[PDB]
Amino acid sequence: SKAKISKPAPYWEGTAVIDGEFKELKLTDYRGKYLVFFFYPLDFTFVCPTEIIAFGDRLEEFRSINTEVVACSVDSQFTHLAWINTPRRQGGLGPIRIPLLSDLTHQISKDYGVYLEDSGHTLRGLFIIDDKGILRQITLNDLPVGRSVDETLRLVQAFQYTDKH
Amino acid sequence: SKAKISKPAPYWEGTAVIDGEFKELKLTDYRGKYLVFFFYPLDFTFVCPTEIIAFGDRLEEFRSINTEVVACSVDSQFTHLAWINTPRRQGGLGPIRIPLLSDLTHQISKDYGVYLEDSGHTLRGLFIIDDKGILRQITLNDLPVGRSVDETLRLVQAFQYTDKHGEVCPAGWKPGSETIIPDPAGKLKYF
Amino acid sequence: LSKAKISKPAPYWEGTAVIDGEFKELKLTDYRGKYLVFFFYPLDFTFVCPTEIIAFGDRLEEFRSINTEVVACSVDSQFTHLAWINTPRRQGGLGPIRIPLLSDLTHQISKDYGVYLEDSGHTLRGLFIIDDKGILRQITLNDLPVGRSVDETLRLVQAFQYTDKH
Amino acid sequence: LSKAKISKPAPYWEGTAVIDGEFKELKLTDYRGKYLVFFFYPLDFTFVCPTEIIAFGDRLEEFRSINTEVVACSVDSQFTHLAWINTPRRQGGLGPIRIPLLSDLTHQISKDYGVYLEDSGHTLRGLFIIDDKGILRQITLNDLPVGRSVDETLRLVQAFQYTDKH
Amino acid sequence: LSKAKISKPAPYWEGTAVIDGEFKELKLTDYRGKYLVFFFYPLDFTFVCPTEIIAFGDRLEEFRSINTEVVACSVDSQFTHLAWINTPRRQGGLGPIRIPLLSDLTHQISKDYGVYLEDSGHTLRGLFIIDDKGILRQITLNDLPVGRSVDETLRLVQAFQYTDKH
Amino acid sequence: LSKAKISKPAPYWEGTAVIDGEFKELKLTDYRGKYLVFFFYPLDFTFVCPTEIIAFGDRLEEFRSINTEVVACSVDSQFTHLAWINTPRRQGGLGPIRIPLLSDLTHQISKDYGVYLEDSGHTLRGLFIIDDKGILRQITLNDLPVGRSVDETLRLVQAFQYTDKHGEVCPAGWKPGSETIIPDP
Amino acid sequence: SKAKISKPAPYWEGTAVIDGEFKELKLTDYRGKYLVFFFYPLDFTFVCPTEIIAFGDRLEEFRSINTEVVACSVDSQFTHLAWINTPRRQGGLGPIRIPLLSDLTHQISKDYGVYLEDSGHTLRGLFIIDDKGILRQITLNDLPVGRSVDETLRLVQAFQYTDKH
Amino acid sequence: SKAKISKPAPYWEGTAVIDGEFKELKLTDYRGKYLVFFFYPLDFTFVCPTEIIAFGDRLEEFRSINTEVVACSVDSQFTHLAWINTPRRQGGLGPIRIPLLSDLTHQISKDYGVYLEDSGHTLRGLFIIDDKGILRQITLNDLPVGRSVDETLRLVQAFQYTDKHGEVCPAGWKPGSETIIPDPAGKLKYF
Amino acid sequence: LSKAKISKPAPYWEGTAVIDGEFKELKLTDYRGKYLVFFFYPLDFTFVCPTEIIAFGDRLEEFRSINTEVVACSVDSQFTHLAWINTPRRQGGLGPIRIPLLSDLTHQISKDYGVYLEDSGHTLRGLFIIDDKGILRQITLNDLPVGRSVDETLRLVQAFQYTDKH
Amino acid sequence: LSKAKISKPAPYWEGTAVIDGEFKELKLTDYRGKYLVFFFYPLDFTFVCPTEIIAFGDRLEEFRSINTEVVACSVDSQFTHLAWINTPRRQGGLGPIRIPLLSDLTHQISKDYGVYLEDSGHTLRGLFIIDDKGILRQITLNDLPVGRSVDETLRLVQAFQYTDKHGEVCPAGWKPGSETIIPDP
Repeated sequence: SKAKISKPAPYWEGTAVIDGEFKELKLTDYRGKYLVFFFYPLDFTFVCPTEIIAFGDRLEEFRSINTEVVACSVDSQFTHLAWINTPRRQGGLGPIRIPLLSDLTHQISKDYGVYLEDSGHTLRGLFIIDDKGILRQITLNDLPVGRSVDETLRLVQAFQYTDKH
Repeated sequence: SKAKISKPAPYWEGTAVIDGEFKELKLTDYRGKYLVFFFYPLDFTFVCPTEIIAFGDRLEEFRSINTEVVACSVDSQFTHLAWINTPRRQGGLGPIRIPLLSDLTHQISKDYGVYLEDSGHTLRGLFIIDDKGILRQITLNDLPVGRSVDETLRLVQAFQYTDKHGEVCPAGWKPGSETIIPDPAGKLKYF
Repeated sequence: LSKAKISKPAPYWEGTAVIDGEFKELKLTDYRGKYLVFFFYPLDFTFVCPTEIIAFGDRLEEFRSINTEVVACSVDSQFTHLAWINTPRRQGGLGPIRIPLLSDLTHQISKDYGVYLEDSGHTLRGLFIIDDKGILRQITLNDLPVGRSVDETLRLVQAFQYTDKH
Repeated sequence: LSKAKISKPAPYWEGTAVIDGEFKELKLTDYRGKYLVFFFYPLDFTFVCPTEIIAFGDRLEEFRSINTEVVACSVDSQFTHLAWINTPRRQGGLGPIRIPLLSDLTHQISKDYGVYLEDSGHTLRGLFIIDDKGILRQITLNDLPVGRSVDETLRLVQAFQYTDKH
Repeated sequence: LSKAKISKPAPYWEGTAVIDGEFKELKLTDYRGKYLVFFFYPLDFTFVCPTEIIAFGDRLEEFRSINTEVVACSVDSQFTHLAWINTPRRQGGLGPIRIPLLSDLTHQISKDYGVYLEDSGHTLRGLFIIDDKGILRQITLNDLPVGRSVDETLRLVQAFQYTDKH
Repeated sequence: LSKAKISKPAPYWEGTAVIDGEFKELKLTDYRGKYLVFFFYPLDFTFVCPTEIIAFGDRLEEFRSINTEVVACSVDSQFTHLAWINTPRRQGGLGPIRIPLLSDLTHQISKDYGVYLEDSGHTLRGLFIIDDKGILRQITLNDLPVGRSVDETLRLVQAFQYTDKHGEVCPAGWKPGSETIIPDP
Repeated sequence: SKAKISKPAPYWEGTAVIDGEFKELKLTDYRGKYLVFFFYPLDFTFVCPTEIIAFGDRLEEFRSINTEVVACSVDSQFTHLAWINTPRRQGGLGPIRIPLLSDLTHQISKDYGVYLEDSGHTLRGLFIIDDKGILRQITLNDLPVGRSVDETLRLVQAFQYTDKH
Repeated sequence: SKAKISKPAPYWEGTAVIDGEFKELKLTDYRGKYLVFFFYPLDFTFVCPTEIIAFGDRLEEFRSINTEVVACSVDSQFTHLAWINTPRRQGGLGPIRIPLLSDLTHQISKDYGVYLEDSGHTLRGLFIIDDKGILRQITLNDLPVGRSVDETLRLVQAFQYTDKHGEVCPAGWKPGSETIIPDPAGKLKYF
Repeated sequence: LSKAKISKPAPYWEGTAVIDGEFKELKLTDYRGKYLVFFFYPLDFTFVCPTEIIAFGDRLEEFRSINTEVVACSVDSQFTHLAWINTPRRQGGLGPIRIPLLSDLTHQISKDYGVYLEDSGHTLRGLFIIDDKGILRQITLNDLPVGRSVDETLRLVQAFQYTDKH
Repeated sequence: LSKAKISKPAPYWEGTAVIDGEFKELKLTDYRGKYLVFFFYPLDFTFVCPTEIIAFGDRLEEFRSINTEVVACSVDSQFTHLAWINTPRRQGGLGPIRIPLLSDLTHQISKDYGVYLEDSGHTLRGLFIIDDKGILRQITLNDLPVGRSVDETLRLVQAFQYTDKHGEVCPAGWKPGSETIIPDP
């Protein structure tokens, strides 16, 4: 893993589905803003949808504090798009306001230390990157357990508070 | 760093201050129970010990769910005891129910990947270890920002739940929330 | 590095496949005693219609009548495979299909067969004819834009079985 | 080790070929600007009739009409190649032939293309489709007993040229 | 390993020290032009350690009047050093002290002076006498149970200054 | 490297010493059961008076009365040691002496104790205190110009023996009869 | 090269054309007899035929002194057979009484130090192996120049003479 | 061993006895001419020096074709001179026209791959080197068996022929014999 | 490198020597129970070499009468040694001699005794005195232009036998 | 390894010697332009009389009359050398001596000349003859019990100087005036 707290967050780049289109997306696109960068195991599964939806549905609570959110898994951009176009009824994402980054090669997952060699996908990893691109926080969950939008919010606010004061 | 989620937590042992006394403490002493194992940077700094006290005050909430808590820093056991014997009034800890593990050699810190080579102490790292001694959760904070007892409680409850019923826990899940059946078909009963 | 060598035993593989809507464990050795056509395709859910997977599934009986099974594989998860199968052909989906779809999430199978694209994170179009003793007899590698011929695969299989016999 | 990788430049080769009864130097680069079907066969003067070399030579115009050349290669010397060509088809010879026969005496070409059999000292049946920019587009490797199809090679070439264009 | 060698420049150090109740950055080079008695002790809130530090502190003028300073050091943080100083001698604290207490939290300085105990995570009782030119002249290492002597130290400093001169 | 590490077994040595004017084989292990003050000095026969060897020799009974022996060592041969001892103190010689003079001709002992000066071919002034169990307790290294103190050496031996016996640790300057501390909070 | 005078001749084995048939042939098949073992560049060439024919046509002069002769090149056994079935008129060998060993893999040529890396075939190399399998003589010619049956005969006779006396 | 057919012959230099005198001799001294360079095992043995004498007696046959001859062994130049000064009657060489190169260091022998590590001298090795200093022919004999001047003459003539006319020489070829045109077509005019 | 070390067993040697006109195999161990003066000289048919060998040969009884033998050695073959012996002293030969002349054609012995000159292909003038127990006691190495002395050698042998005894 | 190789430059050395009772820095290069007899002996102050150092000292003028100097060396310190020289021959001492006694305290010189005995910490008896150009011409190594000969040393120096001058080589036993050989057939 290249991910070290208080060091620049490992650079990434790749294709994301953004508002239903394929776009190239870079970590550096987010300079000036805080970024919640998180990995989830696999599209068309179970815990991964709920926590992606929670974040998307509450996106304004981040954007209103100069914070953006990006989600990532090892699935392809085509699978991401198919998942978005799958209605929440059938366990899809439905439309989403958060970019879904594809880590097909696994390079990004490995740089961030969240790749599972034995499974071929990531664990539940979340990274808080500040506006200068420095990594400030790392949350790694074993697969069965989702993350909390409220705890994330609290942490972003705390770093912004201690940044200032 | 030997700490890997879903592998056995890196073994450790050392001197801890427990109820005012020096006691030898081992990771294996906690087999059978969940363990919240966390590091904080330094004794005796100018910031009020809000997090260690918060875990100390709410310790019964963890014990009611088969969970113990252990705190650790690179300070000596002697410094730990001195800090405890210092009134909260003056930045001390005052009495405390949670053992304070000493990591003078830095070995434990390095094994958990929380040691800061440039500073000579740890960042704020917390680890949730299950009753079979498997590591389930890693939270690493930059120095300025403290940890939440509630969030820690939520995570411990969620792991114990999914241990038991297998069903997986959605984002935000607290006790009493809807869970998911980990099946492409069974998942519909939730979505 | 690639372990696939003609007239040597085909590189062993195992993983999760989707067979008739369900997740099943599948191994190379499950096909001992039969010829196996083992082929890789890049990705589920792309905008190019699944002509070849369907062509094979539609003509599967021409294979089973000559003691030959067919298996398809990509780097997609078994969950994606299922979702694709459960998407109507109308919308680029696969629809029901009679061929197992094997998941190579870890990329280990793709690497062993030398079909993995390090730069792209999926495979090219590789097809392998494995005999009933588990020996690799044929290797066909296509650059992405160009599909494979069921008729050619049939001809090759029949040919190998003929020269096996006479 | 093999240097042949799809969507990379085909491994460079050079040597002596027999072209229309004569010895000529020949290089991969001589075919820049054209598609090239480059194929290996085991050995001259064996007791199995030269069905495939002849099939290609007989249908060579179907290739030249789509900007495609054909080259055949084995580990035999150019002298053996010539002697084979100068042997009547009646007696297993090749007879006159319109395809260059390239000699790979040093085995270096066979190794670079990953078709050499260390144990046997000749190659298997390998065929390679190289595009007009010298990029490798297709790899077909057959175990010895089974030949190649001119129709399939045509279909593949046309297909690559189509997707090049559209 | 230890960089501390008699008759060679003393291993450079720098770090945070508590000086008259405040955190100051302190370097070995701040002592050029003066003799320096630089000594390590194990841990704050321990037993011999206070008594040795108190003795050197209380008799500091006997050093300063021969152009000699004194610095003490342990692996304790500067926050622990300051808390110890603000502990009344009654309760085993240092009480106010005139000698800087250097912090070696990273262990780098202890290791450079060869006094660190890998097994225990703190130093033994090492004392070093460094001349005004920055040259190490004397090394004294005691096992933990036994304290050093101000009188012996004074005698040594005087002996060196005398032989320097005559 | 130097093998001398405090609270580890002192590096084994053996060699020929001059003892009461005779050549004797001497081993570090010969001193088990007693404390040993083992010290190096540079060279026999220089133009600086042998103040420190004589001082230890003259006061040997204070060491012996506390179960403690003394051995001196330099890189000189045993023949040079003997010649020096047979030279009258009047003429810089040692005169008779009660302390063994161990010869370290091969330089191995000096190297093992990390007192050897590679550029000079002799040792600096090093003194080592070894307990009854063969464990190194104390290392004193002096640059060449400055000698050692019998009183300080006596105090250290007494202190280590006191702490061996009572555990209680010895404060700065502690001498026999002074206040000690129970290593307990 | 493994070929050293007064050491056992490097072991070889391979397929030869013997009286128009393919046979497996081993160096050890010749124990009890002297062996003239020689390499020539390529079938369907120029100097190689004449010196093979000279040896074959004078084979009795070797067999009458307990000596056998084997020829070798990198050509395949199929090319050897085609060459034999090519009439001397057209530069073939015509029928031949000497085995033609195939060194398709080049292992034999390399063991004997006669392989030409740059050309893919051997130079003109001749080895005299005694009846105990010890190498006694080595003759290496650059490609333009044939060997002499008379000189070979003289050498075999000399070794047999000095063996005895 | 650095001797490879169709590569430049391994360079050498040393002291040779030439017409009773000690002379420094170099391989490069023979550029422009063919060189027959041969090794024999030892001076002064109980076997009559039939081969060195045979080359000495027939030396004019080589010089008439732009070819020199040099013999070499591991013996010193002093032993070489002594051997020459010994009457053929008594196993000596008696006077001789061919230089005798000394290889005391064994370097030259090792470079030509003729040195016998177990014996400390060479086997019987002969080397034919052309006028451009390229090695054309290597003949290695076990100790018991001598070399033929006629065969050496034949080989030198054949190389000079094929150098000149390119046409290749068939087995047994002596001057005046049929040669072959090195072409799949031109070869018929011979066969 | 040289294995010859004073007070250690002399490096074992063996080889062919000319002894009274005949070739005999000779080993260092053939001399156990006696002192051995073992010396090297450069080359047969040279200059100082004969004179030194002649002197030791002519005065051999002075060695044998103190239970000491003498062996000489050069890199010359045994055939050269014998031819040299059969050369009249007039013509610079040795003439008949009573000392074995060991041959070191392979250079192995010279190298073991550290007397070989890589540059020249022969030895310098090295002399070794070996006791009756096979222990090397003395080494004398001279540059080529200067010969050894029988008297000095005798004196040394006598000195060693005397100190051995008393 | 030993760096002493015949017909190669003698291994450079420098150090402190006692010369006419004074400490002087001495370098091998100080002897360029003259032959040098450089020899090692084991130890100062033993119970075997200094026969060979005295013999060389007593006969020094025979060396000096042929452009040849002599230096003796042991691993002893220069202070020990001085004490030994100041000890009367009566008492095993050296008494005054005309030959420099070079000190090899660090053992480097002894090691460079391959005369050092690792197990003993001193040298065997080695003698080296170095010409005016710094080239080593002769090596004589004796086991400890047996001393060296001034006459033999004189003969070797004379021989090397003769051959230097006339080329003609010197036969066995050659002394000044004896028959020599023109190195020509």
